[PDB]
Amino acid sequence: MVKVKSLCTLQIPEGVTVDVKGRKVTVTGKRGTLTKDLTHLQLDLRVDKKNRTFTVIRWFGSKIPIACLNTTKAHVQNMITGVTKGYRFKVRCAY
RNA sequence: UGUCGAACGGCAAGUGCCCCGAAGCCAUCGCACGGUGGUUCUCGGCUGAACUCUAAGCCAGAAGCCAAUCCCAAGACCAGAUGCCCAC
Repeated sequence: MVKVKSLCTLQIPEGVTVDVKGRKVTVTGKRGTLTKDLTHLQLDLRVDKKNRTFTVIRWFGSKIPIACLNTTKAHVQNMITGVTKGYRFKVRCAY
């Protein structure tokens, strides 16, 4: 029924700094800044050191509690990347 | 037509009949007026986990509902505001 699988980790290099305050994430860089919200079941966001590691542990787990962990992993890396690299969007037409 | 002696003037015909008739009332027979904000689902879609719309994070919008304009109004008992004032 219920089990545990693993833990999720992200490294935070120079040029990017992440907080943990009110369990929310602040990521800044040298090309832009962005902050948002990533709450979910058993998903308590705690950043260990200021520039060491973004860790998000859950203690319970099932198909739904575990199909929601690594989406914050999909939504924390692009915080750290967009503040340094950024992704451009292009649009075309025809006539 | 009848009728007051006859005109004048009326009157009777439960308003004689007729033409016109203000006022009032009234006609899709006349006339005026009745084009507003959110919210969500269909849905186009975003990120991507475990590649796509959604499992969490999400814009967006027709109706829809919801208030609002509108009609009623505290037996919703208004410690709403306010005017005025007694005897004992």
